[PDB]
Amino acid sequence: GSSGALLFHGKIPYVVEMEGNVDGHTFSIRGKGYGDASVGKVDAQFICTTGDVPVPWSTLVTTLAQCFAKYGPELKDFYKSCMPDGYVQERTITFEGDGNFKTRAEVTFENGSVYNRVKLNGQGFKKDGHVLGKNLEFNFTPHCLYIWGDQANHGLKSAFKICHEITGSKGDFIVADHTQMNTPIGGGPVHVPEYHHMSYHVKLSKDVTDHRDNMSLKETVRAVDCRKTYD
Amino acid sequence: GSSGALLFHGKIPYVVEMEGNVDGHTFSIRGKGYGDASVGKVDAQFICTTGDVPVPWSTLVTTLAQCFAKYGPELKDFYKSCMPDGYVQERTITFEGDGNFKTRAEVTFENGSVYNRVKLNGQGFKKDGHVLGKNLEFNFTPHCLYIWGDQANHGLKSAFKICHEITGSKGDFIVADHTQMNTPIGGGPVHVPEYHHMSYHVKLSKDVTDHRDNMSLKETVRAVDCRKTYD
Repeated sequence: GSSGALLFHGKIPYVVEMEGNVDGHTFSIRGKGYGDASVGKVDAQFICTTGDVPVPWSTLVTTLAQCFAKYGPELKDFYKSCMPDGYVQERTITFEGDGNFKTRAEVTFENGSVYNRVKLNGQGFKKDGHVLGKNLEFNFTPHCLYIWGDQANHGLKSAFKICHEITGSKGDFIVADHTQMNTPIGGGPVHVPEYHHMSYHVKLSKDVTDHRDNMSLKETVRAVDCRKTYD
Repeated sequence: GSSGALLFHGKIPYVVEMEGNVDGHTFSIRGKGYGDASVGKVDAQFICTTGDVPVPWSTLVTTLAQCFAKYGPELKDFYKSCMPDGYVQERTITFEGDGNFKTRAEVTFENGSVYNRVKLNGQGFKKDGHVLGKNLEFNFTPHCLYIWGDQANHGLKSAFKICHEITGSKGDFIVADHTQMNTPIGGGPVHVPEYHHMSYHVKLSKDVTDHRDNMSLKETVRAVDCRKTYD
């Protein structure tokens, strides 16, 4: 496919810088791992350098690199066609019965590696709700995303749902509703996608020997040509 | 396995009884076809008896039988487990920047035929919007549903998105946000579900010899064990 896709052969380091503010509580996070797009794998470790995180780690997972997705020859790959100059990624995330997050990322290739530099602002949460009351499990369900093209901006649009399990229930979930849009940083030719889906499977872990608040993960991510494979 | 499921071998006939009211306009639709649950397929033809539908046909498809889905041995099949007595299925459907549908349906097994009898009420639409203005294509995309358990009430919960393409844009979509709850009608024992997904692929047609406002469809539907398949 694209000449940007040349940069993703083999395993490549991944570096994350996040700044956050949820109803007055501020915090910074740093992450380090790798991605291998030939199989759609991402493996990474995260630490909060400022103190404790003010919300459950699972609500931050979607904001903490769709360029590592396994894309076959039959679909256009927007994310890698933008590389190395990169893309801006923006979301609004709205919690069932509670507040919302707004996010803005720059995702680029620099110095042999992928950088995700992202800012998060949270507003309108209940002080006794599941979020600010830290009442959600340290785990994660499999998801399916919807993706299509915006020919007017030579970009990408996406809409999906994410489920979070309630601490002290078993099989009761709230929903975080996701809307998203992506725009190129450079002015050069890119690949604008057509309608398709993307599967995610995430597993979370921790390390008790590190005294800082922490989280690790492993994920598998594939593009799905659903106009053909759901027949 | 469950006693309901044996009612489903081979082609089983399907009847639909639907009434609507969207801001001033009452209307009725009657449908007939069959479903074959061993391959997950459904065929059916629809007529509007009162005149022309006052919203585009695409917006009505999800309201117009999840008992015809292909379930393999590895997952609990709630819909089939309820039969022959049936279940109640209620939804709220909220359209991006416009109004909403509330629907209440009863789904039963009677004389070797499945019956879907359903009521729909619509409120808060704009006269110049894509819905009341009728400005959406006569076509459909593949979708993916999330399904889980509500043990407390021996019931089922579901949440998901549906895309509708805007006429005269090309490639741009509006989203219809769906929430759903199902409750057994009878008293027998049933299979409460666990977290899984369900795939859909739908194709619309017309019978152009016929003078009444009309629509046909064919569909493939299957349950998905995502905790293993997404790995």
